[PDB]
Amino acid sequence: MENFQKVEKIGEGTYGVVYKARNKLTGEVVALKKIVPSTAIREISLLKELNHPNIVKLLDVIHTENKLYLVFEFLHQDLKKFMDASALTGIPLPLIKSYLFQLLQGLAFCHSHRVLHRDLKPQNLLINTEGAIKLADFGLARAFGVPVRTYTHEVVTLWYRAPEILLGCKYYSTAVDIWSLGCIFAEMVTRRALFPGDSEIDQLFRIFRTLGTPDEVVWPGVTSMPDYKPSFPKWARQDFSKVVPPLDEDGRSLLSQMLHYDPNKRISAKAALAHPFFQDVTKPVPHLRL
Ligand SMILES: Clc1cccc(-c2cc(NCc3ccncc3)n3nccc3n2)c1Cl
Repeated sequence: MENFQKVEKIGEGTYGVVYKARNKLTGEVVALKKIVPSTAIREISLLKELNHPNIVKLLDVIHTENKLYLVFEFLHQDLKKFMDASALTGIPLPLIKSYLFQLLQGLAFCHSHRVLHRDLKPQNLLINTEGAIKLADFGLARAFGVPVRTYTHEVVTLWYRAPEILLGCKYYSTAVDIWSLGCIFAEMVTRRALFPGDSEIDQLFRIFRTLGTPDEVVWPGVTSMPDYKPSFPKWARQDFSKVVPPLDEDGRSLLSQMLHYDPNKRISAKAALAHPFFQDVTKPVPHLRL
């Protein structure tokens, strides 16, 4: 750590404080994250080779005095702040499309190596002045787990959590990240969180209120999941035209596939990249204020 000069505290992450820092050597500007069981060390070590343009680069791992620090490529802003800043007029559709397209490329790459994110949310989708967007903290969930509260006691959001996780599935798949991304896609379009749950049951019931209470027809096996209760109220499914106006038919079709209840039926990142919604995709340069 003596090799870094902390510039400023940028946030309180799930696992510890996050700082903008400078390498006292290469003068490099990086993000430094404070987080050790050998298993965690090995899992994180593997992430050093999981490199792709849409995945924030893991530069190094420092394990000293029995403390763990992760050094990442630095990006100036996150999607949460960009969305709040674009609340008045909303993010232009071409830019939402470009961001979704890029995030799907990031997921397709990691998923092809069987690595999941598991806790995708706007706060960990980072953007630069070139029109790129990247996934931060990929793979950390398997290495360290996803706690109920962060190190500073802040509630870890449930808003983007897949229903199979909420229903107690033990071995969820790469489909969980597609669900989260679909929730983020809808939020960029409407300028409001899709399912802003404030407890596990509120999260589930908000999902059911929009997509209908899942049953054996739409999700074979659902009634046998650990946290499924036959006493759940039965809500009817809303039309997507009501859920995400003014998204076009291509967008609504893709969203609806990203939010399928059955994880085995939910669209993959690779399939989503081939969807007609991306026919006219471009790479606009957003207006950033650093
Ligand atoms: Cl708290 C938290 C949670 C998840 C990811 C992050 C977080 C945020 C950024 N940059 C965005 C940013 C820059 C300056 N001030 C605020 C944000 N980065 N940049 C590389 C890793 C990283 N992780 C952070 Cl800070």
